[PDB]
Amino acid sequence: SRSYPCDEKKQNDSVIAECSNRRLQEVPQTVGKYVTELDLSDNFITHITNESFQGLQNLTKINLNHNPNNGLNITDGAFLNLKNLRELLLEDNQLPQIPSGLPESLTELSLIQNNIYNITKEGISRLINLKNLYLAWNCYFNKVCEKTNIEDGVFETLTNLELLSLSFNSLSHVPPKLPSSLRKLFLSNTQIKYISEEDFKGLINLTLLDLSGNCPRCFNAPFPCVPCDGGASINIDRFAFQNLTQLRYLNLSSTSLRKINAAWFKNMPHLKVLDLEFNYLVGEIASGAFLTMLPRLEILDLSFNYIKGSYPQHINISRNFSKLLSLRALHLRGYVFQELREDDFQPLMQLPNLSTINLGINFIKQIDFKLFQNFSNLEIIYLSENRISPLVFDPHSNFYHFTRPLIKPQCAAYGKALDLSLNSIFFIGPNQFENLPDIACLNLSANSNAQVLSGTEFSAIPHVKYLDLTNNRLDFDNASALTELSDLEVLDLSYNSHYFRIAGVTHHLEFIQNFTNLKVLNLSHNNIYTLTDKYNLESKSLVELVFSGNRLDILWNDDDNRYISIFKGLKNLTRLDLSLNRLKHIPNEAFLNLPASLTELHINDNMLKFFNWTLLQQFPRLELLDLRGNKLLFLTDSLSDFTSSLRTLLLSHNRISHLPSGFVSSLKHLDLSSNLLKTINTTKLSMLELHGNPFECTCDIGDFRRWMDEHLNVKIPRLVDVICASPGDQRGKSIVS
Amino acid sequence: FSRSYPCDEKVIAECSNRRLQEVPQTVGKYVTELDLSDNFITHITNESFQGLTKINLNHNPNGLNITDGAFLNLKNLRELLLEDNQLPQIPSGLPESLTELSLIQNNIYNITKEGISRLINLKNLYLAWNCYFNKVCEKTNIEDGVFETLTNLELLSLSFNSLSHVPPKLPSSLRKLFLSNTQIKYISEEDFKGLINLTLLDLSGNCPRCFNAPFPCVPCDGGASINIDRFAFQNLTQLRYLNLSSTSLRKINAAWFKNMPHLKVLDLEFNYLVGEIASGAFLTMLPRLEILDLSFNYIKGSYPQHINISRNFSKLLSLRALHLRGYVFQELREDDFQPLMQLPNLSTINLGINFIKQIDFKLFQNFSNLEIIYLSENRISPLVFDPHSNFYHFTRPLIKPQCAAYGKALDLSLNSIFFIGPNQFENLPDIACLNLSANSNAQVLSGTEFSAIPHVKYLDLTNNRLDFDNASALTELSDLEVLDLSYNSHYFRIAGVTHHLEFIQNFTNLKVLNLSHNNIYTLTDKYNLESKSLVELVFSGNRLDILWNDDDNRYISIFKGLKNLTRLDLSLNRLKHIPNEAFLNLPASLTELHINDNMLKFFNWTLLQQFPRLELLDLRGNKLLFLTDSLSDFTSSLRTLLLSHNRISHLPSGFLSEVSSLKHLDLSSNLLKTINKSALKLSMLELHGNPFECTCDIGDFRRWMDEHLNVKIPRLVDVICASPGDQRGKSIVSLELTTC
Ligand SMILES: *[C@@H]1O[C@H](CO)[C@@H](O[C@@H]2O[C@H](CO)[C@@H](O[C@@H]3O[C@H](CO[C@H]4O[C@H](CO)[C@@H](O)[C@H](O)[C@@H]4O)[C@@H](O)[C@H](O[C@H]4O[C@H](CO)[C@@H](O)[C@H](O)[C@@H]4O[C@H]4O[C@H](CO)[C@@H](O)[C@H](O)[C@@H]4O)[C@@H]3O)[C@H](O)[C@H]2NC(C)=O)[C@H](O)[C@H]1NC(C)=O
Ligand SMILES: *[C@@H]1O[C@H](CO)[C@@H](O[C@@H]2O[C@H](CO)[C@@H](O[C@@H]3O[C@H](CO[C@H]4O[C@H](CO)[C@@H](O)[C@H](O)[C@@H]4O)[C@@H](O)[C@H](O[C@H]4O[C@H](CO)[C@@H](O)[C@H](O)[C@@H]4O[C@H]4O[C@H](CO)[C@@H](O)[C@H](O)[C@@H]4O)[C@@H]3O)[C@H](O)[C@H]2NC(C)=O)[C@H](O)[C@H]1NC(C)=O
Ligand SMILES: *[C@@H]1O[C@H](CO)[C@@H](O[C@@H]2O[C@H](CO)[C@@H](O[C@@H]3O[C@H](CO[C@H]4O[C@H](CO)[C@@H](O)[C@H](O)[C@@H]4O)[C@@H](O)[C@H](O[C@H]4O[C@H](CO)[C@@H](O)[C@H](O)[C@@H]4O)[C@@H]3O)[C@H](O)[C@H]2NC(C)=O)[C@H](O)[C@H]1NC(C)=O
Ligand SMILES: *[C@@H]1O[C@H](CO)[C@@H](O[C@@H]2O[C@H](CO)[C@@H](O[C@@H]3O[C@H](CO[C@H]4O[C@H](CO)[C@@H](O)[C@H](O)[C@@H]4O)[C@@H](O)[C@H](O[C@H]4O[C@H](CO)[C@@H](O)[C@H](O)[C@@H]4O)[C@@H]3O)[C@H](O)[C@H]2NC(C)=O)[C@H](O)[C@H]1NC(C)=O
Ligand SMILES: *[C@@H]1O[C@H](CO)[C@@H](O[C@@H]2O[C@H](CO)[C@@H](O[C@@H]3O[C@H](CO)[C@@H](O)[C@H](O)[C@@H]3O)[C@H](O)[C@H]2NC(C)=O)[C@H](O)[C@H]1NC(C)=O
Ligand SMILES: *[C@@H]1O[C@H](CO)[C@@H](O[C@@H]2O[C@H](CO)[C@@H](O[C@@H]3O[C@H](CO)[C@@H](O)[C@H](O)[C@@H]3O)[C@H](O)[C@H]2NC(C)=O)[C@H](O)[C@H]1NC(C)=O
Ligand SMILES: N#Cc1ccc(N2C[C@H](N)C[C@H](C(F)(F)F)C2)c2cccnc12
Ligand SMILES: N#Cc1ccc(N2C[C@H](N)C[C@H](C(F)(F)F)C2)c2cccnc12
Ligand SMILES: *[C@@H]1O[C@H](CO)[C@@H](O)[C@H](O)[C@H]1NC(C)=O
Ligand SMILES: *[C@@H]1O[C@H](CO)[C@@H](O)[C@H](O)[C@H]1NC(C)=O
Ligand SMILES: *[C@@H]1O[C@H](CO)[C@@H](O)[C@H](O)[C@H]1NC(C)=O
Ligand SMILES: *[C@@H]1O[C@H](CO)[C@@H](O)[C@H](O)[C@H]1NC(C)=O
Ligand SMILES: *[C@@H]1O[C@H](CO)[C@@H](O)[C@H](O)[C@H]1NC(C)=O
Ligand SMILES: *[C@@H]1O[C@H](CO)[C@@H](O)[C@H](O)[C@H]1NC(C)=O
Ligand SMILES: *[C@@H]1O[C@H](CO)[C@@H](O)[C@H](O)[C@H]1NC(C)=O
Ligand SMILES: *[C@@H]1O[C@H](CO)[C@@H](O)[C@H](O)[C@H]1NC(C)=O
Ligand SMILES: *[C@@H]1O[C@H](CO)[C@@H](O)[C@H](O)[C@H]1NC(C)=O
Repeated sequence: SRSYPCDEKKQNDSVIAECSNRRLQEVPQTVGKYVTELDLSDNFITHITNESFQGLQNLTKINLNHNPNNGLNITDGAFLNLKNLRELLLEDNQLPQIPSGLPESLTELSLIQNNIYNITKEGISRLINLKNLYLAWNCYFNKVCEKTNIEDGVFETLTNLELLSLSFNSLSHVPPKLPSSLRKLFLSNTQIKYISEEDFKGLINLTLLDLSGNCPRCFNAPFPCVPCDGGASINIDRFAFQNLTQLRYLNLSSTSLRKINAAWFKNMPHLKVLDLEFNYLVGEIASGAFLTMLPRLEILDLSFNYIKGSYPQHINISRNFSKLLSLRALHLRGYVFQELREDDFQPLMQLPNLSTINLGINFIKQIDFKLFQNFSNLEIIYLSENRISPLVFDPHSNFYHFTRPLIKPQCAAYGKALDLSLNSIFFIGPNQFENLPDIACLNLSANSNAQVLSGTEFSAIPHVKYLDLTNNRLDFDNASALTELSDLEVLDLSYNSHYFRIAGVTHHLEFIQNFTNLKVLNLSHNNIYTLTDKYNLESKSLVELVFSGNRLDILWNDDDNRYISIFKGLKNLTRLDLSLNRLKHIPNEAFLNLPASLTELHINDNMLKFFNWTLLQQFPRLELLDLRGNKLLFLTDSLSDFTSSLRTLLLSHNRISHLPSGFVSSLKHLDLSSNLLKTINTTKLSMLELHGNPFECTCDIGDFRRWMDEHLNVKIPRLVDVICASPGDQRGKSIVS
Repeated sequence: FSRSYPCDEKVIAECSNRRLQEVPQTVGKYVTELDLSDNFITHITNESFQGLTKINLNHNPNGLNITDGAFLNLKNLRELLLEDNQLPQIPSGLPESLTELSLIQNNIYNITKEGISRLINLKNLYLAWNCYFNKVCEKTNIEDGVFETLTNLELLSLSFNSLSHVPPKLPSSLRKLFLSNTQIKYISEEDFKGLINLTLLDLSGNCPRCFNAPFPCVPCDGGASINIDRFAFQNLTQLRYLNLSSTSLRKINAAWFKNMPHLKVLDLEFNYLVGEIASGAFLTMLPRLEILDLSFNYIKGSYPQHINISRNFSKLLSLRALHLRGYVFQELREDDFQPLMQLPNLSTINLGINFIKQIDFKLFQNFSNLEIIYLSENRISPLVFDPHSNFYHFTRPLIKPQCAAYGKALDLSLNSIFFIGPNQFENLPDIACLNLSANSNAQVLSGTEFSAIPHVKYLDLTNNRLDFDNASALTELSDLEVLDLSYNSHYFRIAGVTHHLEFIQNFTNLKVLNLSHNNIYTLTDKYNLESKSLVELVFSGNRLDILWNDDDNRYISIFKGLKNLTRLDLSLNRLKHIPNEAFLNLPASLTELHINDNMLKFFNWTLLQQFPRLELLDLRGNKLLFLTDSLSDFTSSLRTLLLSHNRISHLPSGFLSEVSSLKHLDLSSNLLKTINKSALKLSMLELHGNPFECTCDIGDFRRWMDEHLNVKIPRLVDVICASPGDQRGKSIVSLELTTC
């Protein structure tokens, strides 16, 4: 049978029910008995009783987050009948207290983003099987919340607990009687001003300790904060981390630290990640005794440690940075200094495993680029948001660290990456890339660069494979533009316009024919409406062309039909994006001249009023045709006469009111959602999208309903959104039942 | 005594953008000027205007067929505008009375005597943009001596036409000769010999600097400059304006100015004159020059340390404005600008888009009477289309006049001032207007940053990341009158962004405050804004929906403390409804209240009683359904009520006949099917965009429109019938009420 209202899926030897965002006012009683994991998040469920999951005895995981989208009423012992429930997520439910009578079988419990101010034995201590306990964000920057009360010895009985998260709660003191089984202790933003010798003594298995946001550096803080009296730092006793021999992660970000006691690391020889951002450590970076205590540190973050009102000429890096033998990544954003000299970075040049140097947001005016060559194995050189000139919310997130890749993985995958985006490189200077290592990935985005590309600018780094030139004012009309980058595979020219042309802008794309290895070209939002001498693009290697945000309506509306074969020369194109080109219709001869090698064609978000389906005959390899967001009214009744390869047909957000007698053995995905269908009058179809249509739920919908029951292989997603528009009697209800 | 259709009568007849397919025959006989531009008019015949001194037919049809002698019957026609009509030739038989003729943007390639010579009364002749960078156009042929007979011609515009040579036999009556982008590579001694009354000569875009050009261009062979003979401007003794922009000039012959002692404006933008700026012999020939523009004269590939300015710049005694954008250099030293410090009338220095990293700001004090210091788009760090336009000159005010009106103006917008350095404003003159917009400035304002220039009256801090939560922020600027904090957000706050606006109570002279797009949804200690002087508050783009939706009603008197306010902008605050007590707590001193572009489903009209000075209520772009029937019971001051883009379907009985103060009523783009007999000093009524039901029910309103001709109803062609189907697509006025 077809599941409702949930989307049941087979996951790793289990059956899962995706039942989120369905507007459900209560727990559905139509859930499969075989289902073991239930996701009911983002609904209007208001009550959970003993008879809420009565027919679902085999459940191991329940997610009730963000319910109801004025709190969630849960009865005492509502979950007690679920003898195999191991993971219960009750986040953002406005709970006033921890639910009474929770099953002892629980190994993972989350109560994040509630109004729980009393952590009691009555609700926690009976759960001896708990391994992960999340109680963060209960008493944070909000009213009614004064202090979180943690009953003495509540966690003492949880001898299997490996993760305890008490972050964003007014604690003021590290809770006593914590179980020695602990591995991760999260105490961020807990108002803990002092850490004593007895606070973590028993935690000999602790691998992660998060103490960030306690005594925050408030002008820099990501959250509304009150600093410790007199702007004081966190007070950590000399022997606080004395028996934390297994520590791998220590987060001390935004703790107003001015001095770092080197004795804190004497017993952690395995510390791998140390987060020291948002502190006052400019002096400690210059003469850090602690640097000699971290031989196994791989990630060091000393970002946003700038001195308020200061813009020093140089960065002072202690020579003891050379004792960080295991270092893989150094993050030094927001130090804010004017010049980087070759000698300032001498301590780092001996680190054999140093692959990332993060110097973003430093406002560096001058860098001696020859210094980068003197590095063992640099892979990422991140210099975004500096001032180099032409050389002639989610509560489960990391709030202090930039976790996303600094450079796009697709770029970095080619080799040594140099990110010089958002700097003052308004033209490419004659010596711009002098003394640079073998750069394979280069970002020069958003530099206000209005260079006239001639074929000499990138000769100093000729092995660039991926070049990002987006959000600039480049002139590439010379047919020799970028030809010095003979190995170029990816070229991003998005959001580009001539700096001075006001009345007429005529593009010359002859340079593209010079590349023997160019595979991806993005000319999006270049506002291209006329071509110069060569009116038609040519390439033997080009695989993908992104032409969105251009004026193909103007080009293909030419009185002389000059742009009738504009992309015919791209003999190996498999992907073409023609979205956002204001197209009302594509001329039959202009469509027939698209490359026959195409497999994915996107003409979405245009204004197409007509589409000659017959022309699909000239494209035997076309598997995806995307026509969403147009104004099409007719569908061909002879689709199998025009295609035998089409697998996906995307047609949502169009004006289709009639499905013709015929709806193609190749077609697997048919998207007809958000159209104007009132009714639907052996296939190999695996998905049919129909939500958003004005279905008329009279006896006429019965034939289609019978079709839905015979073909259970055809997955119809979002059945709660396949709704009756008429009659008034059925309006709002789903076409099912 | 009758309502004009399809035109709006003033005696001018505004008849533009009306979708007219032919010249209306319902134009008043008294009308002397007719504007028919931006219409679908395709034909103009002898019987077109049979039943005028000025006619505008521009942009028709959105080519234009005009018959020979179609305008000959108009014996008093003195101005005919035929721009952008796809005309293949100059219309035959034009009236001899013409004093102003414009034929721009057509396809006229032959300038003949048959069409021009007989119009001896011409004073202004525009033939620009006929043979420009478009096809079929080869070269404009100008018949020998066509302009010779036009002995009254004072302006001749031949710009954007393939001329290749200056036309011979031009009348000595000429005053302005526009020859921009005409493909004239050489100017000889005999070209402008007879033009002894010439006051303006535009030769820009002839041999253009193509990398910098605003138009697709081909440069002169070998990148050569315009060749101007030593004695080309020999008898041009009256020249005031000379435009030589984008002419690829490398050298300037000083002999060109020997006979023009009255030259006032000289445009040399977009040339190769870095060397001439350093040692210009021509600088000694311009004692009456007021405006000099030497912009975008940078050397390709170059970023010099300093700007080399010739000492002969001190010989420009009448200089008022110097424009030096796009020179592109690194440091401005006090000594590089020494030649300019003696110029007694030099009030504007334009150094925008120069990428200057360091400026010795003490140099500005050594100037006699500077009032505009424009340094936008530089690199200063924290110190610890229209064819009738000027394509090469920045004509708009450098600094907003509202700012500059206060005193010496300093524009440091779009620079690298990411924080206000301790010495940021040291050695600066008495600055009264300061722009620090778009600097990515995330300074924590404490009350010490602007102490070196304490007499700032207008401060633009928009598009920054400022922190003004300290109650002492900007209080050192005790004379501050205007403060623009638009588009501002904390650089680091991610989860919660609480504002503290206590700093506003410290100002005794603050009049205008713009907090638009600050996304304000909560206040810290002071839940109320207070000021004795504040007169205008712009609060658009904030979260008054969150503030006025407070469970504890903390923000119920949020603006009550602004005792002197007369203008309040609450647009774009996502408001579904304003609590009665929150509305009653707005200052009673209001005269203009804007709650437009919100989502208002309800408005309590009764509350308008607490605002005896309210003259403008702007409620456009909301979702209101009801209007009170007792508007005169709640107000007597209201003059303008804007209700367009709402869901109003019924106009209540005695809405208009009660409000004697109401002068402008905007009810356009609503859901009105009819205007009842029962709902019938108003000077304007907007009604276009409504689904009017054109049955005999619309007849009462139509009679009302005929009785009150003083009530101007604009866009009558857009006040259209929605029903029934027969009457659909027709204007409510274009109906035959005789059936009723
Ligand atoms: C102070 O500094 C410390 C570091 O010293 C830092 O600790 C780190 O905190 C973050 C955030 O709380 C932790 O990140 C989470 O880690 C879990 C577990 O990761 C491991 O296990 C999984 C398998 O279970 C592996 O795949 C993974 O590689 C790891 O080995 C992740 O499961 C979390 O991911 C979820 O959230 C992300 C967004 O935040 C999503 O991108 C992601 O898809 C995950 O979503 C989940 O829910 C979705 C439904 O909403 C569902 O669709 C998904 O499929 C999925 O189930 C997340 O990465 C990190 O582990 C901590 N570090 C250590 C070593 O423990 C502190 O945060 C920092 N303090 C502050 C205040 O900044
Ligand atoms: C100019 O034009 C270029 C060319 O189009 C463009 O670059 C390309 O951008 C697209 C994204 O817009 C990139 O495609 C994405 O790539 C990531 C990562 O790549 C993986 O590739 C292989 C797998 O083949 C891995 O081995 C490798 O390690 C990388 O991880 C993919 O993760 C993306 O997939 C998701 O989105 C697809 C739709 O875009 C889905 O079809 C797919 O199923 C994925 O879904 C994921 O996200 C869902 C939420 O959205 C989530 O629910 C799912 O569970 C799942 O996680 C995607 O394929 C492409 O690689 C870029 N190409 C190059 C050469 O860089 C530029 O961005 C453009 N520039 C501008 C300024 O516009
Ligand atoms: C080369 O350099 C020369 C200067 O040496 C430039 O010449 C100027 O060109 C512009 C544009 O063609 C001229 O501007 C127009 O002037 C008209 C007359 O202005 C005077 O008279 C009116 C009253 O009739 C006064 O109000 C006004 O203050 C002046 O004293 C205006 O009527 C024009 O207005 C039009 O535009 C405005 C908006 O800007 C609209 O509001 C109007 O309704 C109307 O549409 C316009 O301002 C200018 O006068 C020329 N200078 C001289 C001294 O003649 C060349 O343009 C330049 N060449 C190139 C290619 O850049
Ligand atoms: C933050 O908020 C402030 C305050 O609202 C904004 O500054 C005001 O901006 C408006 C425009 O949005 C300015 O008003 C305009 O002034 C123009 C020039 O001022 C003339 O004033 C008198 C006439 O009373 C003249 O004597 C004088 O010589 C000036 O020429 C007017 O030309 C404008 O009028 C036109 O528009 C209005 C409607 O806006 C029509 O009623 C008119 O008929 C006409 O068509 C207009 O009045 C205002 O002066 C600015 N105030 C200050 C203090 O600068 C900021 O722009 C805003 N910032 C951001 C980023 O949004
Ligand atoms: C070259 O440098 C530019 C500029 O730094 C890079 O642009 C940035 O790209 C990332 C990812 O494409 C964008 O991040 C996005 O941020 C939002 C909001 O935080 C988040 O919701 C998204 O999921 C995403 O992570 C970022 O906005 C964008 N910045 C700008 C100014 O455009 C570009 O990616 C770099 N290119 C290469 C080849 O690395
Ligand atoms: C302070 O400096 C900023 C940045 O230069 C000024 O902003 C600029 O202001 C002008 C006028 O308000 C904007 O001009 C507009 O340009 C368009 C397109 O050319 C035109 O169609 C409009 O009619 C208008 O003239 C300009 O875009 C804007 N620039 C930015 C980046 O915002 C600001 O005006 C200065 N403030 C003071 C007090 O002078
Ligand atoms: N007082 C003060 C300062 C305010 C803001 C600053 N910067 C703002 C930039 N937008 C981002 C920069 C970051 F975040 F990268 F450090 C900080 C300062 C930098 C160095 C010294 N003082 C200040
Ligand atoms: N080759 C080359 C150059 C290209 C672009 C430049 N700049 C682009 C800026 N975006 C605006 C700057 C302007 F227009 F202000 F001068 C010119 C150069 C400036 C100085 C020297 N060479 C070049
Ligand atoms: C919760 O549900 C119970 C019944 O199960 C009811 O008596 C009670 O009033 C509800 N409300 C709250 C706030 O507990
Ligand atoms: C460097 O990294 C490699 C693996 O990436 C590892 O085997 C080696 O031991 C590391 N060296 C140091 C000194 O940490
Ligand atoms: C293209 O660049 C080269 C190198 O600067 C130059 O020789 C060539 O003339 C340029 N092409 C054009 C059309 O200017
Ligand atoms: C040609 O197309 C194929 C298929 O997308 C691709 O693998 C190949 O790299 C393209 N170009 C060349 C020259 O190999
Ligand atoms: C589709 O294009 C073909 C040309 O290949 C033409 O014969 C046919 O009539 C077109 N169909 C429509 C509906 O225009
Ligand atoms: C300076 O300007 C005033 C009027 O603004 C004028 O009277 C005076 O003659 C000018 N001085 C020079 C040297 O041009
Ligand atoms: C405001 O700024 C002054 C000057 O820096 C400082 O003394 C004062 O304490 C600041 N106020 C707050 C609330 O921090
Ligand atoms: C109130 O505003 C008016 C502006 O017209 C001004 O004259 C008056 O002085 C202001 N009152 C105070 C106390 O600033
Ligand atoms: C308008 O507000 C007044 C309070 O001053 C209240 O008495 C009246 O009922 C309100 N009208 C409506 C329709 O809510």
